[PDB]
Amino acid sequence: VKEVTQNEGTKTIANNLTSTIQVFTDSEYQLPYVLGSAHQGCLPPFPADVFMIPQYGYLTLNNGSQAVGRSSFYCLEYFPSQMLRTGNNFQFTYTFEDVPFHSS
Amino acid sequence: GADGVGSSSGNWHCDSTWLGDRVITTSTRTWALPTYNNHLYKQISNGTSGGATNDNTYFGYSTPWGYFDFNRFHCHFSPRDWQRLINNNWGFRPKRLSFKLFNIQVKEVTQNEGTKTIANNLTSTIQVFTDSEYQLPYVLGSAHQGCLPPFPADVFMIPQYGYLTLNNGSQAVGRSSFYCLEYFPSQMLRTGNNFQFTYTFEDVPFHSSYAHSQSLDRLMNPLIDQYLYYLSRTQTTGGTANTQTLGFSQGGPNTMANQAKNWLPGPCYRQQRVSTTTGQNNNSNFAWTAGTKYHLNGRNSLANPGIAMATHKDDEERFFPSNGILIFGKQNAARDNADYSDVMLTSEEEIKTTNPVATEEYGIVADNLQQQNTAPQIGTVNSQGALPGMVWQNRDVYLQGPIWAKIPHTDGNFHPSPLMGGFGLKHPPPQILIKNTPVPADPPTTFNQSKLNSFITQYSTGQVSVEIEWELQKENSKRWNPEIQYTSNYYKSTSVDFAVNTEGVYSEPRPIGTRYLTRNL
Amino acid sequence: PLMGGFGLKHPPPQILIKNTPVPADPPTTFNQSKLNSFITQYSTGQVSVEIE
Repeated sequence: VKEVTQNEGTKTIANNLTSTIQVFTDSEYQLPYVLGSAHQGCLPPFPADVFMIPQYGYLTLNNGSQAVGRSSFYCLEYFPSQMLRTGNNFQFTYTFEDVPFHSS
Repeated sequence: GADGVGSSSGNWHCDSTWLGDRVITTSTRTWALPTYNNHLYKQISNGTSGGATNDNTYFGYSTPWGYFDFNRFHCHFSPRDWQRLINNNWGFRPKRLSFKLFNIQVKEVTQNEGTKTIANNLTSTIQVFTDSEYQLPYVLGSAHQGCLPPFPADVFMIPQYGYLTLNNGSQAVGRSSFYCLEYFPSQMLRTGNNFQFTYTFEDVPFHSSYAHSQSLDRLMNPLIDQYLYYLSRTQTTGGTANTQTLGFSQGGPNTMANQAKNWLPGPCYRQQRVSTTTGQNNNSNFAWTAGTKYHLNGRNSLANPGIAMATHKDDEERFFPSNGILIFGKQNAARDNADYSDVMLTSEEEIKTTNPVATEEYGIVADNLQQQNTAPQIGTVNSQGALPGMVWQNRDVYLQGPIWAKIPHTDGNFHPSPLMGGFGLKHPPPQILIKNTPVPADPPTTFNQSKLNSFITQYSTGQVSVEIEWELQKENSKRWNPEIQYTSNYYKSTSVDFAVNTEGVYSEPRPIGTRYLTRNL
Repeated sequence: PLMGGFGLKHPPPQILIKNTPVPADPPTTFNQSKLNSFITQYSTGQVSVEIE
């Protein structure tokens, strides 16, 4: 985790050892599921590339540019998540449900 | 297991769990604690020497410390959760809470000419303690700003701790007490440490959330007459000259105002009435003069709100008592002289059944002693204390309102329920104090007795978690027709209610009372 | 799915990540408004995914 500052024209980047990041997975599917629309930003095909993580956003019911009564709002800080500093790691496992073979 | 600068102290938790009669609400926020008063205690005072009137004089101290205040409901409940609660349940009370403080960073900032720069200080500490013996002035429960934000994505600033003591004018008397907060055992934490404690509420009556489907005077059977009598006639009728005589009647369906009744409405201490329509109000400034005040120690104090009363009677909604209600501000409301459209008026109208209207008299009594010579006279009761056989309802709690208050420690009290609403507690949740440990700048090379006034500009941030277990009282009712519920508006809108706007500002459209479901008296 | 793939009732859970905000120097006098000033910050690391 690094912190960059701007002083006049100079740019400088230095480690921040005490900062954290927050990570969680929705295993109960309680959020709008935004994968599967073929958006850009997946992992690169070629392992030597460094990539940028995309921003999360979602859409809800609308009438014109306005919103209706059923429109829902989700606050992502409202889920239990794990906080990691530079000495921590995160992992989980998953098991697919039975699915028919893709016929090739 | 093993703590250090590389490991994280604790994990984020915001969740609500509904099991049976329990609901467990946990929350987490990010805070930032500045250095106050340059690490100094200070005597603060105000007196009539200036323009201040004798009523606003005070004497007290302002500490460098700072404290956590979670006392408001919306800290612990999302609006959706608040809706599950008030729609399905009669009452609730807290059981036990937990508190955690972790992931502490301490940073030091320096000024060199025009440049500002901020860098971690790994070795600095903070000091934390709780007063569990209640040996400090308990400053929570006055509804001060600075609680946790309603919306979890907000970072908030911890308020400064200070207290007031006995005064005469701007001066202090002999009984005035001074407390040094460094004089308590506290825990000192560096960036690899965390802090926690638990607490268990004492038995407290459920907060009643419901409206009465009946009214106090209508408990009678409409079909049947009473066997008791009342005095219905003092004089003959139909004659050209009528003479005094006595006659009696039984209360019945036709006249229900005359029937005997077992119970009386709650106490009444009158408020002045104000109309939301400006034109109807008198033209003058009566706010402070015509207000309803109580006089204590030669010092007039406005009574805000006062004891619980119905805001208005039927179709009076445009009227509200002067100071007798809670008034919450809308987002981005001005601090002073805010317009009517910038504030939100709560309404106690639900309790009309049990309690008298705030702006009207309690009743009528006999002033004089009648005779054949002299006519009887009547008089009005503006203020009425407690009488045997009174029943009343407390004031409603709101999603923005305070949860509890500390019952003062005194010889005696009467129904000790805080007027602002909440749970009165002999032993409230202990208040938590926190401070940056001062780090001196370079001392001189030659010894000097005077204390060191130079310090390193410094502040700290971190996480805080609070978890409260609530007990519920299930709603068991045979009512046939549908209840009134709280519901969001179905019609379209520019922006969603209880959600961020284009600019990212979170806002609350209206206050939300707790009384929807109904019961019989 | 029309784009091709495996339809799933319970797909792999989606994973969310964020930098924890670190405030800049707060004022010395208390103010209720939320803190809008932060330290410009970003994080990097490694990620591994393994499918059987």
